[PDB]
Amino acid sequence: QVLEGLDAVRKRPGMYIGSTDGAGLHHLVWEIVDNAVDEALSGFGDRIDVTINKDGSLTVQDHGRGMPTGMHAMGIPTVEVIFTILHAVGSSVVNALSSWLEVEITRDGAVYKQRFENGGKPVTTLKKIGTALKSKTGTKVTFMPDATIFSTTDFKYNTISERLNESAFLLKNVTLSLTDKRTDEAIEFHYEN
Ligand SMILES: O=C(O)CCc1cccc(-c2cnc3[nH]ccc3c2)c1
Repeated sequence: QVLEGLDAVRKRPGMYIGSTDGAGLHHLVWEIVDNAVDEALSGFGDRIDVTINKDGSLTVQDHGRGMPTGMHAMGIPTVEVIFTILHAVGSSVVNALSSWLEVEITRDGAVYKQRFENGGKPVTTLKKIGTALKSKTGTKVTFMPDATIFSTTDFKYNTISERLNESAFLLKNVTLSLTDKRTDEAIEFHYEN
């Protein structure tokens, strides 16, 4: 396995997300949502909340275990390695094709955050920003797709709604929600079994 930096994704985005049109834009959403879904499939977290923010960014929040908060080699946070090294893998690809991205992790009574800008360059380390109840766990990822890469940066409520509905049906017993702050639209899906 040859590891690569995020420049490899930015120079050949179609290789990783298929295209740079609306289909490619939404593949970014699928990658972030699918990580939360995978956690829930393993029994960690029973709701996944997606928000299309007023500024055009998108947030996915889950209540899974929380991504690793520890260190890799050289005092580099494990989360930074996940978001900045291409193991060519979804997280790093989204970061590469975003003008900014924030990851917030809650676990063990602490809330941590790291911010990346301009195609995934870290502008902070993983820093403790606050506290929470010891029971509270989860990951929140917010990203702004890079307008210099995509021909459209407009997330489509109906497209995302449909995908989240399908994911809720396949998962069972997990609530998926979508809120659009541009229009105030909102919906929730949950299938009991
Ligand atoms: O605490 C441990 O030992 C396991 C940690 C642990 C191990 C593997 C995966 C996760 C994890 C969790 N939430 C996530 N949300 C999106 C991706 C993602 C990954 C957390």
